[PDB]
Order: sequence, then structure tokens, then C-alpha cells
Amino acid sequence: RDEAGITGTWYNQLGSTFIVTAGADGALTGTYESAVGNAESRYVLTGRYDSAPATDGSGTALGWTVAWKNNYRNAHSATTWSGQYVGGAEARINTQWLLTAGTTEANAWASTLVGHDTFTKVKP
Amino acid sequence: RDEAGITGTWYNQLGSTFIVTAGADGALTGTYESAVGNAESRYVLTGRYDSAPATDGSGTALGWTVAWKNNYRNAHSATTWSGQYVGGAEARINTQWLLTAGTTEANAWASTLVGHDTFTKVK
Amino acid sequence: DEAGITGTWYNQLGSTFIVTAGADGALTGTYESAVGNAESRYVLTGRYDSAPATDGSGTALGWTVAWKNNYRNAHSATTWSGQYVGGAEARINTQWLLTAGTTEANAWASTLVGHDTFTKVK
Amino acid sequence: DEAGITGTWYNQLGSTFIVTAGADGALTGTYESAVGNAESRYVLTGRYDSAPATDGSGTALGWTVAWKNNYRNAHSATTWSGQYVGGAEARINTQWLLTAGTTEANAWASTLVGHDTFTKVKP
Repeated sequence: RDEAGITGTWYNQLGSTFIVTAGADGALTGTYESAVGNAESRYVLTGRYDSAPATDGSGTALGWTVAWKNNYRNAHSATTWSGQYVGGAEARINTQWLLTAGTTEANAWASTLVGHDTFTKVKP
Repeated sequence: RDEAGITGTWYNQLGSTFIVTAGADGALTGTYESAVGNAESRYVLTGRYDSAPATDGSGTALGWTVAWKNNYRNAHSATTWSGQYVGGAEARINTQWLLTAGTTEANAWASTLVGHDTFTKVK
Repeated sequence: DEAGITGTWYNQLGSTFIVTAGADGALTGTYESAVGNAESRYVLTGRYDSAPATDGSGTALGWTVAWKNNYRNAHSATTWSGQYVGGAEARINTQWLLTAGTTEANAWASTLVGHDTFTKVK
Repeated sequence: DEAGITGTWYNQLGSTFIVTAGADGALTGTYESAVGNAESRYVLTGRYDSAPATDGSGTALGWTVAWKNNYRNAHSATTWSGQYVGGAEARINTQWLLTAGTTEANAWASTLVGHDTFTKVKP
């Protein structure tokens, strides 16, 4: 388990804030606050992680989702982050993400942005 | 919202089976069974959807995650699907996905597959 | 194969992909997009595996269009990465990335991803 | 940006990208990968926006390598899509898709996705 390691507050290269708890049976629960886009304050996130990773120095696979609706705004969109947690002095979660917006069928070719976020326990 | 429309069993183009409950608060919970890769039986999934979508006939944005560990197997990996639900007679969830495996730092450039899954109510 | 790839292809959106595959592994031709900030034909260039596996695998390829021609400039570029699969029902199965020139501030939102399947008839 | 893009670039893995930007929007050159099933230099071709915006935006570009040369054939191709940012920190920021030739049964796992940043300084 990297339950110890994952749980807590993380920061990406944009200044976004990711607060998460890793449960014992593979759950990720928390809130996400984005520094960019059509977003204000905290959004619910849920995800999953590998609770029994390989002990061979490999990272721990995880992922989570945010739907960009809360008590402030609704951006009619959702982001999934897919990546791995890497332990050590400078712990890191390296991710790629997909951000899909609800579109009409004629616009659906342009529904989905892709990008990458690196999270550290210390802000930039 | 699409709570009723989304809740149920979905099948993708590979024969994979998505069983999902959409909650009133925007939650998705259920099980995923992959017909492909290093997987057997059901895996837990959790995700979110837009519980108050646009009414201009847009899709409903959603996403979910599966970590590929259950009682039977552990593939040391996780998939996320990001996409949108389109309701109607031929209801569809159109998704793109990222599958990341735990890797060493030297192999991290090769950690993440990308693909697309289209889910339908009937196989 | 050279001649199997060479020719006119159509995707699920009604776009038109006209390509010649060189013996040197080159792809050259033109792309006409049915959607987005585009009109008329655009130059494309790419590469393909000119000596693929013989075990029934497809043939890897990729190409780029920058969305500038004599009519329009959308300050963006698409790359398609995929594989050609021969046979009665010949297909090129691709995923693509479309990056627009952005400011540094908006760079997180620079790139769309999608998937196009090309066939020999519409 | 033709003079600015033209040159020898290195990514964070130490791969070498030698490119020439043409007047007519062409990119031509060689790529040498520090990782995967690769040896020596491979032909690349691509395109860039030869008349970009004047508003501080980057220059959109992309290129393709097929991983066949005289030394090796990985039966795969990578495309990089990104933008050139001029000036102080001269940078090409890209995302990439690496597709292998696969059987139809394995086509779900045909494509890797990643990100590479290029600078003229070898790290």
C-alpha cells in the first residue's frame, strides 16, 4: 500500500490543488480545485488506485475523475487523470488527462482535450 | 438529468461489460468486466457525471476509473474513460480512455495506452 | 502495401484523404476536412512502415496537416497516428492530436484528441 | 520562425531531433530515439504554420517518424503534435501517439500516448 504516500494535498504545475484520501480497498476520495478554465472552488473527485503495487520500484497506477459541476458553476465537462504515483524524497504523481465536454453530435469530433499534469507535495 | 438513462448495463465494441449506477449527486459506481487484456471477472469502478447538463441537445459529460485489481488478478494498472452520454432510442456512451501501468522511471515514457470505446445498451 | 495505401480515403465525418505512398516509406498528398476551421485541400506529409510484419498485423503509419492553405489559416496542426489493415474491407484506423498555437497561459488547453477511421468508399 | 525551428533539438529523454523548416511549411529531418526499439537515425517529415498569429501564441506543428531504417524495424510510427515557442526559453512542447502494427485482436492496445518537450540544450 502507498495509502500513506498518496493521501494528502498535492499541487500541479498550474497551481491546481488536489486533496485526496486513499482508502484501504483501492478508493480515492476528495476534492479538486483548478487554477485554470471554467472552474471555481472545490469539486468532488473519485477514483481508484492499485492497493497492492509491485515492490520492484515500479510506480502505483491510479486514476480519478472530476465532473466540473459544483455549487458555483457547471462547465458541462469532466476530466479524468490517469497516471502513477512515484515515492521517494520528492514524491510525484505523473498523469495524463482527458477533458470531455458535452457537445452536439456535429461538434463531438472536438469534444475532448488531452494534456499532462505533474503533481508534487510542494507547490510551484 | 440522465440518472435513469445512464444507470444500467453497457457493452463496448470489444464485448466488455460496464454496470453502473448514476447517483442524484453526480456519482457513478458499479463494476467493469474487460473482455481483453490482463483481467478476469468484475472490477470496482467509480466516477462522476454532469447531473445538470445543457438542454440544447448536448451530451452529458462523464468519466470513470478502474484499477485492475480484484480478488482474482492484479495487472498493476488503471484505466480512465472520459466521454459523454447521448440518450434516446440508440443510447450511446462515447469515450476515450487512458490505461497507465505502474512502470519504472526508465520505462515511464511507455506507461500509457490510449484508445476509444463506444458503449451501447445491447451487444 | 504501397498500392493498397495509395489512393483516395474517406473518414466517418466525410473528410477526404488523398495519399501517395512512396517506396521510400513516404506519404504525400492532400487532406480535405468536412469539419472545423478549414476549406479546400491542405498539404499533408507522413511516413509508413514499408516492410511490415507478415503475421496478419497492420501497417503502422502517421501524417501531419498544418491547417494553412491559400484560403485559410487556423493556426493549428493535426497528426494522425494509426495502422492500415488490408482486405476486402480495407481500413486505416487512426487516433489524432490537433494542437493550436496558444499563449503560454492557455497552453493546457492547446490539444484535442480524437479518432478517425478511413475507408475506400464513403 | 523558419530559422528558429530549424536546428538540433533534444527532448527530456535525450532523443535528438534534427529538423529543417522550409519556406512552404515543410519539416524534414532525422530523429534518433534514446528509448524503445530504435537504433540510429530515422527519416521524419512534417508540417508547421509558416504564417502564425502575432498575438504571443505559439506556432503549431507536427511530424511523423516510422520506426524503420537500415538497422531496425519496430513496425510502428510516432506522431508528435505541438507548438514552437520562440525567444528566451526556445521550446517545442508536444504530445505524441505511437502506434504499432497489431492484429485486430490486439488493436485495442496498439497506441501509446506521451509528451515530449524539446530544447536546443542537451540535458
